Amino acid sequence: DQLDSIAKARGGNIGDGGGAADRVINQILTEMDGMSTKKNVFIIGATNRPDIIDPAIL
Amino acid sequence: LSTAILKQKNRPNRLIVDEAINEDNSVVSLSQPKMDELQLFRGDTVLLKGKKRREAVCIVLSDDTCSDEKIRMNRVVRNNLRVRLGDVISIQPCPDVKYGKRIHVLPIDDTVEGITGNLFEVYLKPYFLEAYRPIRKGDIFLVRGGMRAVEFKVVETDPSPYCIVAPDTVIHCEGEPIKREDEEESLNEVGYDDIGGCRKQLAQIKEMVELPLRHPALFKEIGVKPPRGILLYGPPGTGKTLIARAVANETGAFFFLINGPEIMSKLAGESESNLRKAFEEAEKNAPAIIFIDELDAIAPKREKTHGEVERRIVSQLLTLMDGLKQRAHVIVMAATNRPNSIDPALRRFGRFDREVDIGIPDATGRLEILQIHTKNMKLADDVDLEQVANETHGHVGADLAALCSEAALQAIRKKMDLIDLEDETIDAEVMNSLAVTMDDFRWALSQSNPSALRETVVEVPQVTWEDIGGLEDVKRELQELVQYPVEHPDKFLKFGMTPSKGVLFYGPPGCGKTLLAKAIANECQANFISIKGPELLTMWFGESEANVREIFDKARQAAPCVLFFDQLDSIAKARGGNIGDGGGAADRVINQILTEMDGMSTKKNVFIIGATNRPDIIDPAILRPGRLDQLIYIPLPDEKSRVAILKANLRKSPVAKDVDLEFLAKMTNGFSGADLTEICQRACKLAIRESIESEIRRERERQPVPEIRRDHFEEAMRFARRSVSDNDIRKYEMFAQTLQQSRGFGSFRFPS
Amino acid sequence: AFEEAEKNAPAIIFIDELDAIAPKREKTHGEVERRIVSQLLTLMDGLKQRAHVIVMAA
Ligand SMILES: Nc1ncnc2c1ncn2[C@@H]1O[C@H](COP(=O)(O)OP(=O)(O)OP(=O)(O)O)[C@@H](O)[C@H]1O
Ligand SMILES: Nc1ncnc2c1ncn2[C@@H]1O[C@H](COP(=O)(O)OP(=O)(O)O)[C@@H](O)[C@H]1O
Ligand SMILES: [Mg+2]
Repeated sequence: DQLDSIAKARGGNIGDGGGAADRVINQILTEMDGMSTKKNVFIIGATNRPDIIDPAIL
Repeated sequence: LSTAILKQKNRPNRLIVDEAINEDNSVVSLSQPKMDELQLFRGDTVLLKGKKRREAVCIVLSDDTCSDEKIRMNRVVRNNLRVRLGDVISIQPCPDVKYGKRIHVLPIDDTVEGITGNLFEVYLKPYFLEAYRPIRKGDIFLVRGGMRAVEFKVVETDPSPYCIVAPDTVIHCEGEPIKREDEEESLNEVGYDDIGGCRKQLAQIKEMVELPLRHPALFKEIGVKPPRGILLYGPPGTGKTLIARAVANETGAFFFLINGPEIMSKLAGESESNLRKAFEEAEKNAPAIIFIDELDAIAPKREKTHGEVERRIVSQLLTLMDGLKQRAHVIVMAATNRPNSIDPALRRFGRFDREVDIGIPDATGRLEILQIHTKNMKLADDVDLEQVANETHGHVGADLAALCSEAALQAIRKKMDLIDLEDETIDAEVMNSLAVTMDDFRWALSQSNPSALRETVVEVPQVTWEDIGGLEDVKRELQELVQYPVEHPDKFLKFGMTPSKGVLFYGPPGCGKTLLAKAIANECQANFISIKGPELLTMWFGESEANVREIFDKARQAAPCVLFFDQLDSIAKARGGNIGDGGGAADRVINQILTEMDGMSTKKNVFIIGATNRPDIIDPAILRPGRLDQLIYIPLPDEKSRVAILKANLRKSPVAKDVDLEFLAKMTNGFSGADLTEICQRACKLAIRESIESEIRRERERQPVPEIRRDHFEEAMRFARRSVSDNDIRKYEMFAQTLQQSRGFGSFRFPS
Repeated sequence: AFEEAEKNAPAIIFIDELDAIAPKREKTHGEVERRIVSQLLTLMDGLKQRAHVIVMAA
């Protein structure tokens, strides 16, 4: 719920919590599609403003 | 079917305790029809069972005035069975009771203080002479005689535990005198009745712990094993330890208590050694209940715990609960404030497999707690416990007990000044004069501090609806929105739709937006939490949003609670304002607020009120119905409202009849509530120098007037100015106009 | 001491330097002071309160 909070285009600000916000997105990217076998896990995201979401996630 | 254990049904043996007429300590009276139903004969001996596993033996007789559902017995048997008038007991025949060979009885110290005569001849011989009184080990009976009645405790019988005191039975009273405090502890033993407000939780715990022991053959036939783990979680002071003690006392099990911090040991291997010793002692004392206080401290998550000792403690606990060797007939209970801090392995089946939530007491629950705590105390006719329960919005059972104790102390303070204290003993008249009244309880309420929400403590401005002038429509809607869901839950259930819980106040400064909120805190019987706008924000990365979750979690726990946001524009914004707002932290706080107000969680009775000054910058998602659905515009007071504002401020201060409040309102076209109040302050402040001159004139003649005149008002109006400029006014007027234009369909009517 | 105080009712028990005999239980390197604190708790729960004796400490 409210996916736009953790999903961001990255590089939005020079300092955003020391880069932890951009680093969380990278961790999310590998979990959805990385070098591991896919399971029956369905990811549903409800966003209110989808224009700020990272293009890699979509 | 969840409350199947709480229910009871009529049975022939069940009999209501009734007052005695002529019954002594050894006989009971039963009506003839039920004696025929129970096939009991007059003069037969029967066994009576009471609460907390107390047994008594008495002779059954016939009484034509006794009800078919009632049994007559004196106060001695009632104390023996630990029951009061109206309680339920079971009666069964007690055959094969033989004549006693030797019985040992010991008197109570407080009944023999100053008694030096031979106890046997004075008390025991006349009491047992040719009476054939049936007695049981542990029985307490009172015998009249001598200068003072003396109570006795049956400590030994032959045969045991049932015997008849025959003429040839040897009766001796030598031995150590019994101590009053020890008997008082057993009398005041915590039972299921002492627990109040946890009917469903008590039901679940009963079915899990006590039901398996009572009917084990049922579990053997159904071919399953009862759960052996209990996890009680709730706010501190809620009564989890008291529930555990009551369970262990009423059920024939030994209560063993373990504290988390004291288990901790710096030495390697000592802590799990202590755990093993505790479990072995509990196994020795079976049936037993193991209770662990603060399981979260002793057993955190192993992956997140850097300390080796705590991890080894968790592993030892896991092995103790489950392993190759299965523990039998042992129940482990734990109490923790935060259940999620416990290791996930400890939440598995077979080890704390069931978790029971002990929530903050309800209004009726806290009323029941007050009734339980005040049963021993003396209560006047003036006092109403329901009023005390209503005024205790967020108090917990421990807080209620402290409140009662402090109020009794306040009664002592009331009576201390009467005594001159020079005497070693107080005169009996002052002793009888002392009593507890409602005023003591009110003083305790003023002094006491709730523990559910000691963190969110703030002074109460103490504003009343009479203080606020005008806004009659707004006053009614605010009162209805809080009172209807709580006072009439069934009305919404009948219509089948949930109530609205969102209000936003927007208007020019000084028009009473936060004044209305302060009046809500007093009149409503709901908790009130006030949040200053930027109070929740934090420098750290994820702690700004963690504060938002904590606020909404506390409000959910203390439901019904009113969550008031002052200057809501500070934390709520249109999102995407700038990239320098803490690296998107301001945007991220809004998203956390959105989920808390309306997400995938059950909606509790939490009402959110926001007082914003500039509403156009607020996020449109916040103003969506379901989060803040009612938008109320608080404008500059009109001529009718200004008269009410002037009258409201002036009711307390005496005024001259010559003053025309209506004329002031007409000239004061654009003044707000604060601007008028400034005129209120200046008028009283003016001529205060003349007030000293008046009293100085009194001193001068030895060696200005309660009502404020028309003249005082005229001077004050000279300094009066309008704080809210016309340019500011237009901004609020435009926003309210958009709402009317957005809806369309002016004067909507269904077609005929 | 407690028994003698109970005998000489009314009595006042004053324990000078209570923190000395019973420091913080967690901040201890020995079981001796821990058992001191535990026994003190047992006796404090053991007060009669019908013998009208109370304890104070500084
Ligand atoms: N309708 C009113 N009746 C009585 N007093 C009022 C009224 N409106 C305002 N006041 C007075 O205004 C003062 C403070 O007003 P208040 O703080 O409630 O204003 P507000 O509209 O919430 O403004 P802001 O958002 O700038 O804080 C108090 O002295 C209060 O008595
Ligand atoms: N449901 C309740 N009914 C009656 N008394 C209660 C209840 N809950 C708490 N109390 C009071 O709280 C006091 C002890 O609180 P305790 O149970 O030790 O808190 P915790 O649950 O945090 O251990 C007791 O004196 C008891 O009277
Ligand atoms: Mg305000």
